[PDB]
Formats: sequence, C-alpha cells, structure tokens
Amino acid sequence: LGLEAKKEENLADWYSQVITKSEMIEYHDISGCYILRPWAYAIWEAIKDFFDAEIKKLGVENCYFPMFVSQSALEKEKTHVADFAPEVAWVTRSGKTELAEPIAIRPTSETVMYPAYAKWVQSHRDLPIKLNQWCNVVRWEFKHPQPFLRTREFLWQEGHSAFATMEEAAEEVLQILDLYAQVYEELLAIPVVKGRKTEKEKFAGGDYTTTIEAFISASGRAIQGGTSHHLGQNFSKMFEIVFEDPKIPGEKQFAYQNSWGLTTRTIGVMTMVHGDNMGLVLPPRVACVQVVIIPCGITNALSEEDKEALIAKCNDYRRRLLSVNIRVRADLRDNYSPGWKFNHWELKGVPIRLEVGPRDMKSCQFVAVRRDTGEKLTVAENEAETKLQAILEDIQVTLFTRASEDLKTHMVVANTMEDFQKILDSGKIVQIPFCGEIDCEDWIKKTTARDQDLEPGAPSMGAKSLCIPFKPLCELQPGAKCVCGKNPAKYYTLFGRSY
Amino acid sequence: LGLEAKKEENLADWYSQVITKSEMIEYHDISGCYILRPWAYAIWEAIKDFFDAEIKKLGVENCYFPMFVSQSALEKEKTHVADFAPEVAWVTRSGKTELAEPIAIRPTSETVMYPAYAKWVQSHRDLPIKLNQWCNVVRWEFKHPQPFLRTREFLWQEGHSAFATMEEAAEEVLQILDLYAQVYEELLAIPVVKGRKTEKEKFAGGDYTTTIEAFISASGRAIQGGTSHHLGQNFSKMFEIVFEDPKIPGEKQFAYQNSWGLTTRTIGVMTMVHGDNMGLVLPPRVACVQVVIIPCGITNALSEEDKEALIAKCNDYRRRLLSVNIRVRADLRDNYSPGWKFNHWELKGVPIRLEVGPRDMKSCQFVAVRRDTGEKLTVAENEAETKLQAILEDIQVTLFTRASEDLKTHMVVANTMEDFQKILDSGKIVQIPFCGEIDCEDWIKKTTAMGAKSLCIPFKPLCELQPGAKCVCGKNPAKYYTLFGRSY
Ligand SMILES: Cc1cc(N2CC[C@@](CO)(C3CC3)C2=O)cc(C(=O)NCc2cc(F)cc(-c3cnn(C)c3)c2)n1
Ligand SMILES: Cc1cc(N2CC[C@@](CO)(C3CC3)C2=O)cc(C(=O)NCc2cc(F)cc(-c3cnn(C)c3)c2)n1
Ligand code: PRO
Ligand code: PRO
Ligand SMILES: [Ca+2]
Ligand SMILES: [Ca+2]
Ligand SMILES: [Ca+2]
Ligand SMILES: [Ca+2]
Ligand SMILES: [Ca+2]
Ligand SMILES: [Ca+2]
Ligand SMILES: [Ca+2]
Ligand SMILES: [Ca+2]
Ligand SMILES: [Ca+2]
Ligand SMILES: [Ca+2]
Ligand SMILES: [Cl-]
Ligand SMILES: [Cl-]
Ligand SMILES: [Cl-]
Ligand SMILES: [Zn+2]
Ligand SMILES: [Zn+2]
Repeated sequence: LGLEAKKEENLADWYSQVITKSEMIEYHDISGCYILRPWAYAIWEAIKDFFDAEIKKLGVENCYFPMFVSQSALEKEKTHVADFAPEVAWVTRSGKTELAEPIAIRPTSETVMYPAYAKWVQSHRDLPIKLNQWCNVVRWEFKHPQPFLRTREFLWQEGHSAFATMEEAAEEVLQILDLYAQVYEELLAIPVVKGRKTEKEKFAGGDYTTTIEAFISASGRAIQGGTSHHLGQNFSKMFEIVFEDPKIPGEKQFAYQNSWGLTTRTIGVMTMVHGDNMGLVLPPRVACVQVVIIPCGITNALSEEDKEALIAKCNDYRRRLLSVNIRVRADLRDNYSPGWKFNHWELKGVPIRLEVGPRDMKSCQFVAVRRDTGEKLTVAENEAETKLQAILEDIQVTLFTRASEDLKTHMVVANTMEDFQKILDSGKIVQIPFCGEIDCEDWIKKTTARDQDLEPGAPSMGAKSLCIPFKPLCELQPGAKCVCGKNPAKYYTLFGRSY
Repeated sequence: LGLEAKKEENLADWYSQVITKSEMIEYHDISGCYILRPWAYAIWEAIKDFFDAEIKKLGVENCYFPMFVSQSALEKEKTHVADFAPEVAWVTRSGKTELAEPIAIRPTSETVMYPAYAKWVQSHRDLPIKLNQWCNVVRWEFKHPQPFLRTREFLWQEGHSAFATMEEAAEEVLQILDLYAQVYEELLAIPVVKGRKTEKEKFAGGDYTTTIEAFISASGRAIQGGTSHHLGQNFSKMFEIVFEDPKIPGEKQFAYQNSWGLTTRTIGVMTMVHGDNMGLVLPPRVACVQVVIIPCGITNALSEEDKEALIAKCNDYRRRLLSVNIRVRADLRDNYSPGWKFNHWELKGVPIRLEVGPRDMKSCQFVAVRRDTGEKLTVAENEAETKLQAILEDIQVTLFTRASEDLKTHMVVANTMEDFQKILDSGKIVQIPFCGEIDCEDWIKKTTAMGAKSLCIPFKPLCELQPGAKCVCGKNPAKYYTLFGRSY
C-alpha cells in the first residue's frame, strides 16, 4: 500500500521513499542529477510567483544571461574563483571538434554578468542596476549528493544589484533576506533564524553574507535556506564597474554590489520538516492541489443513474472551490479504488481530502479529512467554501506552530565549551559566546568532533557555525570570553551540526 | 537622436542597432552568445503567460529534467543522434579533474526524458503522459550566429507527450500547432503559414513535422517559427516505453509520442517584421509597457505649485490606466529630459506615448502618440481610459494587417522552374508543384543558387493541384503544392 519506511529509524531511506512515492523526484541515469516531476515543480512555481511579485515591487527586473563563462572573466576576482574552481564544469568540444577555448558552465553568475554591468554603467544616472534571473547552475562536487538539498545541478533565482552608495546596497541586503524569511515562514511554514555568516563561512569575494538557517529536528542538523550577500566593491574594482559623479569631479567611483540566491533546496527542507510516516505533507500555501475530491462507496450494486449523480456532485464541489480560488482536483477515474486514491493523495501530502459518498450526497453533506492530523469532519454542503478555507488556514498555522515549537526547544544558549559540547551531543543547536576568528571556528569543529558522545541515532561530525543571530537569545555579558577561553567574545553565534 | 541605420539598406546593421538601442540585447564576451536584457525577457514572459495557460487547459504539466545526458542515452535513436551529434557540447572535466565519462549538454530533451517515461508507464492507465518544460538548450553550431533567430544557447519550451493511440497523439500535434499560430498571429501580430515538412526537412527521428512559417520581407527570406512533431513509435521502441494491451493479455504495445517546441526566435521575428527606421515596434499584446506617460514643459520658470500639480495629473492618468488593466509606466524622472524620454521609449517601441504638459493639463486634455504611425491625437481627459484602449487595439490590428498584406504580396504560385527562379530572385517565396522526392529537393537547391529550400507543404495551398501535374524537376508527377524560398 503506502509508505512503510519510518522517519525516526532511517531518515535517508525515508526521505528517498517519500520523494519518489509522492512523485516529486525521479532518478536520472547520471549521479546527482534528479528529475523534478510536476508535483515538486509546482511548489517551486508557487515560490516563484510570490518572490517575483515581491522583488518587482523593489524595482528588480528579470533577465537571462548566458550559461557559459570565459576563462578570462571567471578568474578576475581571485577569492571567488579560488573558492569555486574545483567544482566548475568545463565544456571542451562540440561534436568531436575542439572549441576555440574551453568555456565554463556557471556555478554562479557574478563573472558572467559583471562585464555587462561595466558596459552599462557610465554615469551616476545609470545606477542602480537591479537584475534577477531564474535559471539552473552547476556545482560539480564529488561528495555524495542528496535530492533537493545538495545537488550538482539545481534550479535557483539569483539577484544582482549595483548601487552608487553603500547605504542603498546595505538596505537591499536586508530587504531581500526578509523576503527569504517570508518564503520559509509564510509559504513553507518553516521557522528560520536570520543572521550574519561568520568570516569562515561568508561568500568568497563578498564583504559580508547574511543568511536564514532552518532546523531539521529529525536530524538534529541545521541547514542554510537562503543567502543575501553584500559584495561591496570587490567585484566592481575587478570588473571596472565605474561611474563619475560631478560632485566628485574626475575621480572614477566603483559601484557597491549585492547578490542573493534561493534554490529548490527549499522543497527538501519542507519535506524534512513537515513529512511524517504517511508521506509528504504540503503547507496549503504551496500545495499544487489543496483539496482532492474523491467519490466514495461505489459498489456493483450502485445504480448507474445514482453513479452519474455522484460524479456530478463531486464536480459540483470542484467548480465551487475553483470559483473561491481553492486549488482542487476531483480524482474521478474508474480504474482505482477509493482506498488506493486515499493512499495516493496522502503520499503526496494534499492538505484536505474531500470524501463524497452516495449517503452523504443525498444528505447534503460531505467529509473533510485533514492530512496533518488525520482528523475528520462532517460538513454541510452549503458550508463547503467557508469551512474548507478555514481548515486550510488552520493547517498552515498548525504546521508552522509545531515547527516553531521544535525550534524553540532545540536552540539554547551555552557559555562554556563543556556545556556547549554536552548540549550539542543531545541533538540541539547552541548559541555560544564567540571570538569570530576563522582559526577558532576550525578548532571548534575539530574538538567537537573529537569529544563527541554519540547518542544512538545521531550524526558523527564536527559542529560548524550557522549564523551570528541578529537577535540573539541573550545579550553578551560585558567582557565575556569566547568558548576558546583566550579571546574576548565578539557576539553570540549559533553553532550546530549542519548540511 | 535615435536610429541612424536604415532598414532597407544594410539590414544586418539595422538589426544590430535596433536590438542594442532598444536595450533588448547585449553582447557577451564569448562570441555568439547574447544577453537577454529585461526589455526582451519581458516579451518572452508575455509569450509564456499565454502559452502556459493554454497548454494547461490541454492537460500538460510543467517539470524540470536534467541538462546533462549520457553517451549511451544520446545515441539510442540513430537518426536523431546523427543529426544532432556535431553540435552537442561536451563537459569533459570539473576543475582540473578529467571526468570519468564525458557528459553532454542537452540540444533537446528526448533522450533525457524518455528513459524516465519508460519507468513511468506501467500499464495502459499511466497514459497519457503530458509534460512541458521552460528551459535552456545548447546547439553549438560553428556557423555565424544571429541574435534571437539562430543562437548557440537559447530559451524555449519543449513539450513531450506519450499516448496509447495514434488518434490522440495526432490530435494534440495539430492543437499545439494552432497555439503556435496564435502566439505569432494574436500576440505578435505576425501572420504565418501552417504546413508539413517534406521528407528531407522533417525532424530527425520523427514520422512527420508540422510547422508555422513566417516571412521577413526586408530579407526575402522565410523562417521556421515553431514546430510540432509526431514522433510516432520511433522513440518508444528504442527506450522501451510500453504497456500491455487492455484486451489482449500479454501483448506489449509501444506508446505514440509527440514533441513540440517554441523559442525566443519569436522576439527576433517580431523585430524583423514590425521594426522601422525609428527602432523597435511592440505589438500591444506583448508590450511590457503599453503606455508611457511623459511630463513635458518643465522649466525653471514653472512654479512649484504648477510642477507638483502636473506630476499629480500624470499619476492620476497612471492610476486610471492601471485601473482598466492597461500596462502603464509614468516616467516622472527629473534627471532626464523629455526629449531623451521621447527617444528612449520610441527606440523601445512602446505602443503609445502619453504627453502631458502644463497647458494641456490646464485644458483637460493630453496628447497620445501612436508608435506605429507616428500620429498625434489630442484626447479629452475624461476619455483617457476608453480612447487609449481603442488605440491599443487599433495598433495591434494595424501591425497585423500590414504584415498580412506583405505576405499576400510575397507568396505567389508558380508551376515551372523558369518562373520559380524569376519569382524567387524577386525576393519572394513560391508555392510550386512538387514530387516530394529528396533527390529532386537537393536538385532544386543546387539550381536556385543561395539555393532555395523547402519550407512547408501548406495545409491550405493557394491553388488545387490540377489532376496529373508534374513536378518542376519534370521527371515525375507532382504530389502536392509546396512552399519554397530562401530561408534563415
Ligand atoms: C541544491 C544546492 C543548494 C546549495 N546552496 C548553496 C548556496 C545556497 C545557500 O542557501 C543558496 C544559493 C544561495 C544553497 O541553496 C548548494 C548546493 C551544492 O553545493 N551543490 C553541489 C554539491 C553536489 C553534490 F553532489 C554534493 C554536494 C555536497 C556538499 N557536502 N556534501 C557532503 C555533499 C554538493 N546545492
Ligand atoms: C534560437 C534558435 C531557434 C532554433 N529553432 C529550431 C527549431 C525551432 C523552429 O520551430 C523551434 C525548436 C522548435 C527553433 O526556434 C534553432 C536555433 C539553432 O539552430 N541554433 C544553433 C545555431 C547557432 C549558431 F551560432 C548559428 C546557427 C546557424 C544556422 N544556420 N546559420 C546560417 C547559422 C545555428 N536557434
Ligand atoms: O552563490 C551565491 O551564493 C550568490 C547568490 C546568488 C548569486 N551568487
Ligand atoms: O527540437 C525539436 O524540434 C523538438 C521539439 C522540442 C523538443 N524537440
Ligand atoms: Ca501538478
Ligand atoms: Ca573556501
Ligand atoms: Ca568550493
Ligand atoms: Ca557553508
Ligand atoms: Ca587571533
Ligand atoms: Ca551516550
Ligand atoms: Ca521591462
Ligand atoms: Ca545537424
Ligand atoms: Ca508480439
Ligand atoms: Ca506486438
Ligand atoms: Cl516506503
Ligand atoms: Cl568555439
Ligand atoms: Cl531529539
Ligand atoms: Zn574563540
Ligand atoms: Zn520533383
């Protein structure tokens, strides 16, 4: 029948079973390449529709840049290329014919886009430039891939803005990060922690990186859900993105830049956070189908005239819901049982199942079964639009509240290395006082791996920084020491085992 | 102060200046690849809106398949692979590490998708499968690229359907071809000829190819606008897309498949067809901005009272046009002159410019300027909504009528090789009685020389083939009238 893999036993096999039986993912014959079937792609589209509308309000415009980079352009920002070079895929021939020059597939589009920005900017009035594109990128790592979360090819949005002043750029970084938090929290019903990446973890070639971190309670691990960088002038100086202002005559000034990105990793996090042992669970805000209508109790005995009346009543509900902007499907096919339909649509995580039997049809009522809790309700026909809308809104709230509770009990403060170690081995993420230096972050990773006390099902790995929270749980006492002991702490920092 | 190159002189240079000064295209530092700036991308989004909605009504669903394909999957259909192999780009290393096996970038996704289709079809009840994707493909030809029309990488949509019976597949082929004709004719105001590709020109690995053909009179050359193929069973026998017959126990049947594609070549044809010596000209149906509002007559003389009232009048036209679902921009920027704006939006082909100066505000009226004809109209204020919509519709009709006249002018019939050659070097396309044989089509190309090629066998030819006509080669009897011409 349905799912038989259990989430609290083997998470990896549960994850693979859920994403395939929900018809979200299919495996491609190339490792780390995954097919996004319609049930998953529609979630990406719901994300796209929301985010596109929001950034359009900010003045951002969509466009499409080439997928290839020249070796010359790829290497102009040395920090950036040093970080990305081992995983850049190279095209070297066409047919059997060697190319003029090997060309790179974009791992990210800074080095594709910024020679164009340098052309388009001549005067102070050519700024700001605010472009976004929905496209695929390729990061050809040889580590083990995981669908949605960590893949060699993925779909994303990347935004790239260039400003005359640091004030404007700084403002945008946080506006975009707020939108990413809205994607996770309002659409996907996933709570996130906003923060700044440490020096170790920031975008190579950027000034600073801001992030949203989500928590996967089944793992005890956290994952970076989205990212908003201030690149400063590090790319404009290397690509000659210069203007002249009459206020500062003669001197050429370098543009201040941001880039920001969000991928289909979103869909994996929603799968990990909300899925259960019956399969996927979709937040109503992104569900391709919010209500599935299924005609029940049909036997051989049912009169043919009665049967037609039943299929017509199911289509009645469908049209009523379509007219109130509820996304809806009537699973009317003859070639599957009611039980098989119940199971099929539960695996796919449809928020509400609408059951219509001949008895309920004739009594002008129906049954609504919520997916998150399995609770059932008998509803009078005349109320369908009203109550279904409310159940949808309650489902969204409930999913978020549950996930918020988990976050609140798995994120705590510790003020010493020993307490940090212990709390971390209990499967939580921890805010600790931290010196910020890259070397101390390496030492933290090394020794929390070394000193790990293994709880039965837990991952065996060192702790990494996640973000410096904008709003820590507590305020740093004056003169507090980092967990390293030898440097004063600069801020509370969230640390955990992570993806 | 705008366009200097003339369309009737060096067309290629006109095209280059129009697509750059309308801020549609930028050159990338890799030869032959182009940046789609927002002005162009927004047209592609309009096309996508229409077409996405329509194919959703047909039961088609969007997905995303990998961009990479393995050697073994690529060569399973021999005809298809042979035709695409010289233009397939190959990834051979990541960083410095040579890859174990080179992997290919998709030129088209039949060989990416159809292994999965074979997994998904378990039974008659798993059909039909109807999938579409909006994505990029690479066809690395070493010939001279041309923005929009012929490019090494381009955005498209590719739809791929598998059915249990040929009757279903055949129906869908024509429904999609009709939607492509609607994109060109209702959205882009470009007339097209529907037809079938000759044996020579049909999609490699398919049984037949339906197409829409457009005509660029500045060139005398035709261009293939969009195509819908019936792949028959050629691919399902190679990739084992099978289901058991519901009535004959044990007998496996091979699914009947179609595929159909439409690319950003659309935008290029729109530019070549409607553009003039002032620049781009947008059909209102796909125009990002349908009406641009431009304040005029601001001087240092004008009082702050008067300037702020003028700006507010502009914003009230903005609100009222947004209210009636006219896509409007108010260009209220102070650091650009009104002349600069007139030029900027003319080059970008905005259908209507709405000028408001102080005296016009004080006369409760404004000036509307149609981009296509250059005609200025004075419009009372209270009529803004209804008049502007009228003009927008008239613009769309006018662009389509002119272009339609052009095609009627440049597509004529001929029944000999002599007049075929005369009318062809006339800069026109000719329907001629044709035998359909490949050797004779090679021959027509060799004789006509740039040689003419076949374009389509029109669904609705201009004349009925009169009983027993012979083909222009002379050796054989004709089988159908066939559209021929020089081609992009
Ligand atoms: C889907 C996706 C999203 C993001 N990121 C990063 C940026 C961010 C942050 O939010 C968003 C754009 C801004 C995001 O989503 C990063 C990757 C990725 O690095 N892919 C390559 C790869 C392939 C592979 F086979 C294995 C591994 C791998 C890595 N460790 N292990 C143990 C295996 C990595 N992939
Ligand atoms: C944008 C686009 C659209 C279509 N197609 C074809 C199919 C169709 C029509 O319906 C749609 C998919 C269904 C369409 O739009 C085909 C190409 C293309 O073959 N590109 C490769 C290339 C690169 C290059 F640098 C030069 C040349 C080249 C070829 N001759 N010359 C004189 C130069 C070719 N490109
Ligand atoms: O890869 C990154 O993280 C940045 C954000 C999107 C574009 N590049
Ligand atoms: O390239 C072509 O012509 C067909 C139709 C789109 C997918 N393959
Ligand atoms: Ca769907
Ligand atoms: Ca690094
Ligand atoms: Ca790296
Ligand atoms: Ca990291
Ligand atoms: Ca130090
Ligand atoms: Ca223990
Ligand atoms: Ca635009
Ligand atoms: Ca070829
Ligand atoms: Ca047999
Ligand atoms: Ca047989
Ligand atoms: Cl299972
Ligand atoms: Cl080359
Ligand atoms: Cl736990
Ligand atoms: Zn420290
Ligand atoms: Zn002949």
